[PDB]
Amino acid sequence: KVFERCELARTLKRLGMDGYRGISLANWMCLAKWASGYNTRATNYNAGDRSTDYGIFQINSRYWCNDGKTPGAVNACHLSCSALLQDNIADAVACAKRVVRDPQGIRAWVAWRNRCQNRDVRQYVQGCGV
Repeated sequence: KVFERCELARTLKRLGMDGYRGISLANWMCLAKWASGYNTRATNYNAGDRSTDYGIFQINSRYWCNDGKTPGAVNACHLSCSALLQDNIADAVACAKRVVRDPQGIRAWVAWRNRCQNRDVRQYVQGCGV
């Protein structure tokens, strides 16, 4: 599923993402936009280390979810990577909250550092009623 911008913003708010570990909804929106284009089916294989990023938040198979084919997998979210390809993002959200409980927080995602950090991200939530 490819979410519409405001549809996703409201969904994330309902799921408790606004202000989670000090991270504003706009920051989460900026991440989803650049990581997957708000697409739950997005996958990207990293040939170099043989890991794959899954779903709307592009969560990596080495540290967070298990796909069974990634060497050195830890499966911190205790979830099958398959759960991150559903139209329902409840599982992706639960796992994204786990990622940010580590000290690095949202900096764990390069996409956020490259496209969102130190920029004005208010645009991502404007007019969504959140």
